[PDB]
Amino acid sequence: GHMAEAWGPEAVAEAFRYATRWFQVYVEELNALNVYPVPDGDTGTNMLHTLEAARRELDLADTSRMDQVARALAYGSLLGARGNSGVILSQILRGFAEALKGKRALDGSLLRRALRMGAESGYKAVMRPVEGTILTVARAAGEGARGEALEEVLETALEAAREALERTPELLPVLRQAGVVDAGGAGYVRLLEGMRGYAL
Ligand SMILES: Nc1ncnc2c1ncn2[C@@H]1O[C@H](COP(=O)(O)OP(=O)(O)O)[C@@H](O)[C@H]1O
Ligand SMILES: [Mg+2]
Ligand SMILES: [Mg+2]
Repeated sequence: GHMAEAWGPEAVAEAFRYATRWFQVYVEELNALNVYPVPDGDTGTNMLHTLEAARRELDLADTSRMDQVARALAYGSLLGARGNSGVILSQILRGFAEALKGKRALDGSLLRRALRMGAESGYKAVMRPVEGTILTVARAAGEGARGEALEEVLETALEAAREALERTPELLPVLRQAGVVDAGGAGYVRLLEGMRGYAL
């Protein structure tokens, strides 16, 4: 039977495929926001290449098993990771995959755990983390994910992420001086937005 408020392994794979297709519209905007640590206009391109490599790996895997979906997500994202945002994103996805290992379906409760473990894995991966960044936005999303149904969890996680994103120039002066929010954190918002679109 269908679980209504839970994704099977095939649906989890489709969610990330959907989110990848969603992401491409926002690439040019993310590039133009990129001021930290250097303004070289590539955050959107870097994050998209990371996502696209995860999708290529999922297409080669047996997405009927949750442990194979998790393996493809971590392994693909690492190889395709580009730049600081891509490396961090790949390690966020590795923590997300870790929460999926040993589980048969992704429900609201596991999605909270996955978002929280993703943020911690991304934080541990950076040698010297800085706040006002993708790390701050990813952590807020996991902390603010509430509810039992997927849709409520994604909605509350997204709202907490958008709220943290607006506060990034308050924490990082280079963002305030340039009048932008963090490009990496904005990319993570767009990724959560795509996931909500799949679940809606
Ligand atoms: N030390 C750090 N701590 C937290 N986040 C970081 C750090 N360094 C970079 N980032 C994230 O990476 C984003 C920049 O991504 P990107 O442009 O791909 O990096 P690069 O400088 O390699 O081009 C920033 O907006 C920030 O969110
Ligand atoms: Mg850059
Ligand atoms: Mg660069």
